[PDB]
Amino acid sequence: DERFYAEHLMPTLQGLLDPESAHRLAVRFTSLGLLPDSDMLEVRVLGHKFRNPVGIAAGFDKHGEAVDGLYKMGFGFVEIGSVTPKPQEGNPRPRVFRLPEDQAVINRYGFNSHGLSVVEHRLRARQQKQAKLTEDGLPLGVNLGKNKTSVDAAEDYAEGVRVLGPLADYLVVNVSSPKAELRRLLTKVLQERDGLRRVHRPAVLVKIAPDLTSQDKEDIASVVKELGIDGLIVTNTTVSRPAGLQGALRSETGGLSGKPLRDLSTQTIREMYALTQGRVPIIGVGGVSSGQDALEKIRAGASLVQLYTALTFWGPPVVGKVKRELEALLKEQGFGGVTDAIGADHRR
Ligand SMILES: Cc1cc2nc3c(=O)[nH]c(=O)nc-3n(C[C@H](O)[C@H](O)[C@H](O)COP(=O)(O)O)c2cc1C
Ligand SMILES: Cc1c(C(=O)Nc2c(F)c(F)c(-c3ccccc3)c(F)c2F)c(O)nn1C
Ligand SMILES: O=C(O)c1cc(=O)[nH]c(=O)[nH]1
Ligand SMILES: [Cl-]
Ligand SMILES: [Cl-]
Ligand SMILES: [Cl-]
Repeated sequence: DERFYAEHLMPTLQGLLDPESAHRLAVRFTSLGLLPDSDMLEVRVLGHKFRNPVGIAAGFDKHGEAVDGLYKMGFGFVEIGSVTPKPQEGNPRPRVFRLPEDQAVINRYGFNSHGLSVVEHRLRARQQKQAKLTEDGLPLGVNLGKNKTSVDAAEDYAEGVRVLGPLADYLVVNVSSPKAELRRLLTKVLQERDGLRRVHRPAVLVKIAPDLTSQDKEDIASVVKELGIDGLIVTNTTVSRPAGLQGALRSETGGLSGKPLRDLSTQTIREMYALTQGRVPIIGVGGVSSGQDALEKIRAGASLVQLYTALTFWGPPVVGKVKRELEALLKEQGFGGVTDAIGADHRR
């Protein structure tokens, strides 16, 4: 199955369809269930149980259309979004580009979004089914964005907390799509979160870019610890273009994802974990396509990982591949389970 998808099915789909069409078709098949975990992999973090540490990253299911199909694919948690307060169309097409020679993607969707109300009703339609999933170790995250024309960014995020916070196990404030300002924004987000009833009160995480200065990262770490933010997601796509990219489309505007981002992300995880003294959970994301990629991020300080771009090259079988390879490496390196490996590089 893994070799069939990787060598025949996916490159044939890649040859027939532009990338955005292929993505919409993938969302449709996934939402319909048309698709091909040991105790070692279980993680307790963010007030929840995660049956395995491999999640689908924000951007694949922007509108909350495919959540149950994504669990069926084998992900330990699903993050939907980003969702903006009002519906908006995003940038003109084409707005996403494959770099097959680099195992990379560049995108400038621009927060195309069905908007909070539509996503609210979509998640309400399965709210009790989610409550059982979460209880069974399959939590749901909701990533919040802001409309293009908004004047008050904090009020857009506050709206998302009030509308989708009650349906989420965790919320993501994505201030990273391609110090006192951040403190102001996050104080307002956390106040809105704390005003939700306890059974409907999610964890709040901040998702950051890999393109931050050292000053930026220091200031983020300080605010996150000061305010009691529950976690970090590290990282979004990069607006850098590392030397060595071969794809003809490498100079398209947008955020770069996939293998060229991987170690830039891992190093950002490493720094943020050290700057927060290992006390702030990190979801690590960027260029994960194997168990080794996942364990490097875990050893660098991630309690959980996500992927997206690998799914677009290798198809659904990549999820089970990453999990199988991660379990094998954990045993080889003598860890009793994922939990013991979190942050392990910092104890050498
Ligand atoms: C097509 C595409 C769309 C994305 N949209 C978003 C988004 O709406 N919100 C967000 O926080 N990140 C989004 N991302 C970033 C991913 O969540 C992730 O941080 C990044 O792609 C690195 O992971 P990867 O290398 O495994 O793809 C998007 C990524 C891609 C490739
Ligand atoms: C976002 C994206 C995809 C994408 O998502 N492709 C894709 C996928 F991510 C899938 F997961 C499947 C799939 C295959 C079988 C069953 C269910 C889903 C698929 F066909 C796909 F094209 C792609 O090829 N390019 N870009 C930018
Ligand atoms: O354009 C988008 O919607 C988008 C792209 C991306 O790479 N990251 C993000 O947060 N939003
Ligand atoms: Cl459009
Ligand atoms: Cl393309
Ligand atoms: Cl509710």
